[PDB]
Amino acid sequence: FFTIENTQRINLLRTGDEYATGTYYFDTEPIRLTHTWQTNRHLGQPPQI
Amino acid sequence: GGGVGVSTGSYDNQTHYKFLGDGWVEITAYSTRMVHLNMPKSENYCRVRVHNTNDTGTASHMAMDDAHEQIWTPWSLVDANAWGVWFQPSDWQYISNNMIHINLHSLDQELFNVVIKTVTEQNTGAEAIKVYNNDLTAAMMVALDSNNILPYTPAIDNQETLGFYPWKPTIPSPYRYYFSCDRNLSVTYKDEAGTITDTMGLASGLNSQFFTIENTQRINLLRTGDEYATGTYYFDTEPIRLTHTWQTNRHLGQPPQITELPSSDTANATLTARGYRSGLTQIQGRNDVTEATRVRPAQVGFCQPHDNFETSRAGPFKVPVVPADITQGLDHDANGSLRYTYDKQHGQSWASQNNKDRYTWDAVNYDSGRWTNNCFIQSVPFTSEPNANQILTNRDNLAGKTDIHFTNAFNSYGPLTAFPHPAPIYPQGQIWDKELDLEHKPRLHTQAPFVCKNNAPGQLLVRLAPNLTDQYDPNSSNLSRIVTYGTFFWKGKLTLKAKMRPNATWNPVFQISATNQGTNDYMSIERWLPTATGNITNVPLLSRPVARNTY
Repeated sequence: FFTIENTQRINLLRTGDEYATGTYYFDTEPIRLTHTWQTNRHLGQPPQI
Repeated sequence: GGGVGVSTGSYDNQTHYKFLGDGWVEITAYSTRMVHLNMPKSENYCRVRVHNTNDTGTASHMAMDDAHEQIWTPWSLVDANAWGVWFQPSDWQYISNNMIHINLHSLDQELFNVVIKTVTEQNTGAEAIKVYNNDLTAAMMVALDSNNILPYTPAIDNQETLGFYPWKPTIPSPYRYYFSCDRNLSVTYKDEAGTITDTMGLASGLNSQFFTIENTQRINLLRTGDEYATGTYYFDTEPIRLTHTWQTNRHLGQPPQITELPSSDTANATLTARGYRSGLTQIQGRNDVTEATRVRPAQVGFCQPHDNFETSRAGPFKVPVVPADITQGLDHDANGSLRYTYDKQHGQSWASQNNKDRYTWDAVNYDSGRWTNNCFIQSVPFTSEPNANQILTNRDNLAGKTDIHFTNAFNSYGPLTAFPHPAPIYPQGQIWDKELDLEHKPRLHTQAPFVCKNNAPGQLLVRLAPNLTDQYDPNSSNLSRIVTYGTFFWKGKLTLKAKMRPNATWNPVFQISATNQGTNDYMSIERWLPTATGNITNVPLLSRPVARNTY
């Protein structure tokens, strides 16, 4: 059982106040934007006609 | 310098060894061939399809479907990748016997002494005679793909790689690659009433890729005095182990303690009664420890779906199966033993009348095999002496089918599974391969020991620049041109890293050794020697002779 008040620091913002999160930097692997059409049966060298 | 009448290269096929320190060896393999290149049979690209109405039209023949779609090119590729190209049989023996692991380092390639000639016919009276003479001004196009833009197309798949014999000339493999036709095909058994769809789809706007050598790459023009040299390509790969593992899942860990040493050499030792034995097992509700049910660190090898055919848009295909030992059950398919078909250039024998020569490679690494008929699953809660209903035996029928058993569809692969990486094959084996561009990648490719992490070595493409007659109509459907062929030398250098094996064993290790003729064993030396007429045969050598301790 977790409680927000016990867990963390709370900022109190009135009308003149503003809050700014720091810069968070991701560590992640890029993802590929191009699809693959090539089946298991399209792999390798085709037979010779 | 260079020019006509001055040769641009040298011929070195010999293999060298050098010892860098303790146990380390740098193996530098030179190989050289004379290559015979013919003018391409069509000057332009073609998109062709093979579709079997005869084979797949009849029911149940699905396994033999050849239907696909390919882009035929005028270009031809010089493919240096097989083990049989680089080494002679003795060098393979020396490496297989003495070294624990080996790894690829660099690859170099060169083309030199280009010679283009032309053919004329005369006088056609009586019998024609063909006159051959040089074109000194003719050229040959040469393009290397460094960036692997074009579809990667190993020639060894069809056994089209450069020949394995230094003194015989060899030919390039004509370059071609797949294209996506989206086949549809339906499943039937041997004699069945119904219809079979057996259709192929129209070209796809999403999936269609058409590549051209000229648009893609830079082409060098080589005349007789010119020579071409590939830079040094450096492999990034993981070494492979040259020593086989015998050690099964049931040989792992500490053996039980015997009560006492046997009295005589015939007598068997005895163990503490299984009721009183101390150990660790995952079976519940029974107080026993027995050598079969005790806990082992990991699973060695795994049961596999075998002779299963999965079908995506392309068509039905058999999924690969990792090579593993064939158990005494002799069953090859469940353990995925490779079977090669190859021609006289790469193998076979010049005396053989057959079109091809075929060999089944039964895997070494005796640890990972699976006897299929003796595998069984037992009901829970566990019981000794299960009645028929408490045990799953291979002999029983699955889904009411006679020859289909659970071991066909059963898959054991899991987190606890460990298996050795399969082994190279001296003739007909593929040295390296390119890794698929998918994000989630297989742990190993099945045929090739080495897989280039980032960028594979480039493909080397050659063709003869066309010789045109006096009359050339760019709009004509047919193109007349001067009959032309050429020859050139290919030279390459493959450096390796390897390490000598330590031997801690008392007894003699197994080794690859020639044997006298007249006994029928596989190693009879006659097979590595020429015949009277020069017929020579080159057969697969066993690899990994030396045993290893897994755990």
